[PDB]
Amino acid sequence: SSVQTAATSWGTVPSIRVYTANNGKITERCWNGKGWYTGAFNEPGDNVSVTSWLVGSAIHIRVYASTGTTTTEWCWDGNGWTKGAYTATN
Amino acid sequence: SSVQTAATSWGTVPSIRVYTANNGKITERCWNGKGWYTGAFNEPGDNVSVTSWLVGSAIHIRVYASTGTTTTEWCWDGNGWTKGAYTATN
Amino acid sequence: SSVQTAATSWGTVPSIRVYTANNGKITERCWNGKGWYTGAFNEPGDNVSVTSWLVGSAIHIRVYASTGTTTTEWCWDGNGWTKGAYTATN
Ligand SMILES: OC[C@@]1(O)OC[C@@H](O)[C@@H](O)[C@@H]1O
Ligand SMILES: OC[C@@]1(O)OC[C@@H](O)[C@@H](O)[C@@H]1O
Ligand SMILES: OC[C@@]1(O)OC[C@@H](O)[C@@H](O)[C@@H]1O
Ligand SMILES: OC[C@@]1(O)OC[C@@H](O)[C@@H](O)[C@@H]1O
Ligand SMILES: OC[C@@]1(O)OC[C@@H](O)[C@@H](O)[C@@H]1O
Ligand SMILES: OC[C@@]1(O)OC[C@@H](O)[C@@H](O)[C@@H]1O
Repeated sequence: SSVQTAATSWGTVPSIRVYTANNGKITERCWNGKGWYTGAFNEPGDNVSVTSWLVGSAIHIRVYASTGTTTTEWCWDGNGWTKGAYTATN
Repeated sequence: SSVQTAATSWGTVPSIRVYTANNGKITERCWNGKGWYTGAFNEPGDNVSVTSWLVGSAIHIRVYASTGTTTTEWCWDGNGWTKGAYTATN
Repeated sequence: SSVQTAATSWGTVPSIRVYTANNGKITERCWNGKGWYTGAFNEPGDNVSVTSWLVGSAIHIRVYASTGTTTTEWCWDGNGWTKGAYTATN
């Protein structure tokens, strides 16, 4: 009966990304040090998790969006979201 | 029908914080290397997520507490919890 | 009505671990840079969260598995999963 969130952060400013699953859709709010704003992530899902890592100064984000028993991985690597290779079996 | 948790950690000892949403309330358990104990975080919420980052040796924690469609951000920056600026729109 | 996931990552390749709670059981999918595969974690739980940290190059993972109001901590420290000391009270 409530939305479900997932959060990641990087750097020292820092950058924060908060993903919210709400009525089957996942959206993204962003902080880069001076105000929250809406990010470019908008994908179907009833459940979300997230992890991220740096390579040097370059951020890489992985968002795991689940509907039913199907989890779709979404990838940010500095220049657009792409579908990742994650599968739950095989 | 089960509680919902979120976890973060920092350092090498390490420090761990585990947040549990239970019957609309979020509480905090803490590990600083030698035993679990109850933390000072106690706020309403049906869902919780968390992220944290270091600036030097200084930890900063952000806990996202959601009830219905409203997410409240709680901030630890070394000396007490404060409400953060996060909003889901505007 | 959907599975619930939790994700962690470490290093630069990176390593990713994704935990899925599905019908009361938590399983693990792994990425070490070249293909997803099934990990050795398989434990009861309706809800999962995870955190991890490095000591030097050595990864340490903590998975928090909850059923009802009982959260069990599972520990990876390079050579097998063990039950952790976490308790929600006392
Ligand atoms: O500056 C915001 C942004 O570009 O940051 C990286 C990702 O979080 C994107 O979805 C997002 O739109
Ligand atoms: O470059 C994207 C990718 O290779 O990154 C590592 C993992 O997240 C993979 O599933 C994903 O396809
Ligand atoms: O030592 C425990 C503590 O001070 O650590 C930082 C935050 O997790 C606080 O809520 C918590 O009470
Ligand atoms: O100092 C607190 C604060 O500015 O930290 C960064 C973000 O978490 C903000 O929403 C929050 O208000
Ligand atoms: O290489 C996979 C593996 O050994 O990595 C560390 C842990 O995630 C284990 O459960 C997992 O089987
Ligand atoms: O070595 C395992 C252990 O001591 O690691 C730190 C915490 O996760 C504890 O609950 C856990 O028992």
